[PDB]
Amino acid sequence: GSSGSSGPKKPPMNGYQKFSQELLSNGELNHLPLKERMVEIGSRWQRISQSQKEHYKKLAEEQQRQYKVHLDLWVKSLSPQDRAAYKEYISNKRKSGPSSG
Repeated sequence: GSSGSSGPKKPPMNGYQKFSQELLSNGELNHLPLKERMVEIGSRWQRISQSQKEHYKKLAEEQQRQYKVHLDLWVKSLSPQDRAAYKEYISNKRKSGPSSG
């Protein structure tokens, strides 16, 4: 059991991971061990049609899109002490872009 973990959730990449996560969150193959689950999944994924994969693939794009802002939304919540830290890593990483006018 469990309740809540973090704002954004590690989204998929291609799309196959999307459908899987579903079978992992659904519990359709909760009768077998993870091992089987996975393999079992890969199979089920090999059953669906292009559409499905395509759909899940499209979603992945949206999921990864939302997770982007979500990260910020989670920041907007980050206290003045936490955010002060999180940012510490932000500035460090990437390279803010200046402006002229």
